[PDB]
This record gives sequence, C-alpha cells and structure tokens, in this order.
Amino acid sequence: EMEKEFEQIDKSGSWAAIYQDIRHEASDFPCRVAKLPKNKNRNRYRDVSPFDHSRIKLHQEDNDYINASLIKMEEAQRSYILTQGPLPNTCGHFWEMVWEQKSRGVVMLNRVMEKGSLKCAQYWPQKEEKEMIFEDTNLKLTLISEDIKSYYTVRQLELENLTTQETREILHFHYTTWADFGVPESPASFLNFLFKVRESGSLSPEHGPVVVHCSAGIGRSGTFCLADTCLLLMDKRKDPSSVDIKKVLLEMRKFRMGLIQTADQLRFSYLAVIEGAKFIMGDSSVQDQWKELSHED
Ligand code: VO4
Repeated sequence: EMEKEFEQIDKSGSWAAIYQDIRHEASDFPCRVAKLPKNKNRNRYRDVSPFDHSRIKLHQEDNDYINASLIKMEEAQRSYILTQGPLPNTCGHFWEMVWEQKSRGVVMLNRVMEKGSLKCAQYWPQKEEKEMIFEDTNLKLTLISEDIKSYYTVRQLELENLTTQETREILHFHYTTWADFGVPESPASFLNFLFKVRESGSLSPEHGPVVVHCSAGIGRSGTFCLADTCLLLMDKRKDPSSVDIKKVLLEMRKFRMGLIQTADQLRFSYLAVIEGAKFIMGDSSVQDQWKELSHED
C-alpha cells in the first residue's frame, strides 16, 4: 500500500535505492530506427530514443521517423504519446503526428528556454495574426486564444490539414514553472494542472492519445503520466490499495526508456497520487482546495 510504503521509504531515507532498483529492472528494447544515420538530426538527445516496437510512425513515404513513443496502458485503458520537444526541423513532423494520431491535447511541461539553453523549438504561434504553415507536412496552425495563469497557460489552437482543408481544435496545456530534473511546487499545483487537462476532455478515449512532452520527454513527462495512470487505475476499482506505483512505472518503461529521471520525481509521484486519491474516493471539495493552494491568479 503506497502510503504505508511511502513512509517506510522516507523513514530509511532510501528513495535513491528504490529509484535505482527501478532503473536496474527497467526494460531494454532496441531503438534501431532512431539510431539510423539519416535520423541523427531528428533526435534532440543522443541517449533518449524511442524503442522500435512502440515508436510512432509518421504516415509519409519518405522517412516515417519521429522521436515519440506510444505508452499504451492496457489495464488502465489509457494511452499517451511521449515525445521530445520538437526541433526546428521536426515541427512539421510533430504536428503531422498530432493530426494522424487524432490527438486533442498537447501537454508541454517545459519552457522553450531553460537554464540559458533552447530546450524546445517555438512550435506553436505566439500571436493570433501570425499563423504558422509547415510546408513539408502541409499543415497550418493558428492561435485562437490563450488563458494565462501564474504557473500554467492554456491555449486553443486550430490545426488545419491543407490537403483536405479539414480543421481541428487542439488544446495546449503549458506548465511553465516545472524545472528540468525538478518537481512541481506542490502536489496541489500539479494536481490542479492535471485535473484541468482531464477537464478539457483531451484524455478521453474517443480522442487519440494526448501528446506529452518536455525537452527529452521522459522525466517530467514520465511523472505526469505515472500520476495520471495511477489515479485512473484506482478510480476504475475505487480501491486505492490495489495500485502498485513502482509496477505501473515499470510497465510504462516497457514503452519508453527513462521515464522519471530523479528519485525525488518518483517520491513526488507518490505524493501526488496519495493526495489525488482523496478526490477519487469521494472528497470532491479537495479539487477547489488544490486550486486555492496553487495560487493560479
Ligand atoms: O525534458 V525531461 O529531463 O523532464 O525528459
């Protein structure tokens, strides 16, 4: 049981050892396509690649490679696409993937510039009047509106397939204060943001998988997905004790390497899930408590 275990681990100060054990037991699968010489400029990081078996394939005849993985959580019945922050040459691929996979939301957990370096291309328009056209993939992207809060921004984008002129609404959920290799300010702040993604409909099974990224797409993205999946699992059963956080993370790591980069992110994942359990088990008022504690104004 997560809460009991949580305090056992805190008591011993053994989060590094627990986290290390998950690293040691995690799956190892080939990333042959990612390592092909022609894909070198499609990878942001040399050591972060999608497994071949779970990689997202673009629907183009030329080169179908993107650094993106489908995390298909069978028992929870939820899927996510975890991907790196697009590069200047992969922004067209990124939006092509959003289109072909029928995603409704994009969750971005990083800033474009972090610690003085460019962690992510400016892949969406910052101004209504300056829309973006990705000529390589024949897509057009327009900012429709923006709702700026203290630590996150929600954007309403319109994505158009120029070949067919069909248009779709994409919701962009942008957490702007979550540092690389860091943890959110509080369980409340993280959960307030997670429930706004859930309260967008973007995670619904009638849509394609939500796209989740930060810079590499494994650490903050892993944390976000682990908490969400764990809450969903106990929601389906209405049974918080049936959820094994470490086994869920190991299951997720069969689909993308390196999910959760630090032991404190794992520890934070426990915190977020334990706190979110109060909502799942019937205390609806906690949701407004999180919003207050998050100080989004
Ligand atoms: O850009 V990350 O170090 O949260 O995978």
